[PDB]
Amino acid sequence: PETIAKERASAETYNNNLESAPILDPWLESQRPDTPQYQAYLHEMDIDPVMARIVIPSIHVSLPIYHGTDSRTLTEGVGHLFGTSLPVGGPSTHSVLTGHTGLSTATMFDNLNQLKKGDVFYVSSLGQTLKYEVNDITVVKPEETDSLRKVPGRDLVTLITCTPYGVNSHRLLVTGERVPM
Ligand SMILES: [Ca+2]
Ligand SMILES: [Ca+2]
Repeated sequence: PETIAKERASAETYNNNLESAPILDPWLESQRPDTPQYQAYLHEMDIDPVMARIVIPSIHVSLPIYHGTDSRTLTEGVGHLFGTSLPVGGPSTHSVLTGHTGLSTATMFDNLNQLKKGDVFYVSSLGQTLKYEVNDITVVKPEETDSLRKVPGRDLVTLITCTPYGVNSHRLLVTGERVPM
């Protein structure tokens, strides 16, 4: 501090050099990938072991966010989807945050299905709190991934979980859009 300013500018550079690609379901793969790009990614937002924090007050979710969506990570908190924008907000960014439903030994994102449009969440990281407002809710098949892609000149975050409870045949996608306070 403020070396947290360097970390943020690098994060924003990351988002801006981020190249559109296929984003696979978070639950397809259970292991950490092993690639040079993934290692490069591990270096972003790495001051603390927690990448960021999310609070969805109206469903009492207050959780840490970590790099990746391997099975160990999602047992520990909200996992961030490698391939999507880092959660530092800003333009032409779409950050995808992943959380279990049904783990039982931890609630995680069980109650994502109580959210509706106009509901609010906040993503804090690198000294800065981002307010998002929910403006799209949508159930979907695991392979149906198109809606996790960058939407240009928009600042979006999607919370994704499995649904329905105990069956996980689909995915629930709650998308919020950046709102200034
Ligand atoms: Ca760094
Ligand atoms: Ca995964």
